[PDB]
Amino acid sequence: KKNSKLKQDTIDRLTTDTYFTEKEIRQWHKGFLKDCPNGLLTEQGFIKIYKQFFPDGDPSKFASLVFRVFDENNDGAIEFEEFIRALSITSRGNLDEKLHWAFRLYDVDNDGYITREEMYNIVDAIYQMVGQQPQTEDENTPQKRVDKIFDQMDKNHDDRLTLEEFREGSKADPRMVQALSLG
Ligand SMILES: O=C(CN1CCCCC1)NN1c2ccccc2Sc2ccccc21
Ligand SMILES: [Ca+2]
Ligand SMILES: [Ca+2]
Ligand SMILES: [Ca+2]
Repeated sequence: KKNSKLKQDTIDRLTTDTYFTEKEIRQWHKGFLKDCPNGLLTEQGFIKIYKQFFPDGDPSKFASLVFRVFDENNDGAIEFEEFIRALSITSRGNLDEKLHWAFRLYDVDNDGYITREEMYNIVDAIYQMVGQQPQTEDENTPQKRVDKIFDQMDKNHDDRLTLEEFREGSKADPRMVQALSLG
């Protein structure tokens, strides 16, 4: 296809932008096409991949949130180049890069701020995936513990987190990014 072949121009950009060698990129492409012969990974295809890893819960919500960050050009598919860029950051990136990636995940509406509600959303999604837990203390729910973490990161108390607040906030309390395995 136009999307099934790995073109040199794609490799050039990927070796410029990522932590992968040309050899690794070519190897990854073989694996990408095995899982995705069309060269394009759909949202539901992405969800199915997560269901293989968390058969107990429902990883649908979390996978959809992650999908949007992989799909950086917002055309509704993950192409190989997008897959590799995201893999590079999340598996080989430095702390600042990983934190920025996590910020993009939490900023669901891409308005440049994380709200409490956005943070609730991701946390809920994670619990749906790995297993929800009953709380008998209304003062000690996930939302309330998140509120405390949020409040501590929200340095000017405007009820929203900038990238700088989240990134610096997470270096002192890495729990929101460790929750994505990015700390
Ligand atoms: O590990 C990531 C990126 N994750 C890390 C933290 C959660 C949010 C971003 N990619 N990924 C991944 C990780 C876990 C489950 C499914 C996937 S699909 C996939 C297919 C081939 C190689 C890597 C990946
Ligand atoms: Ca895309
Ligand atoms: Ca937002
Ligand atoms: Ca703020």
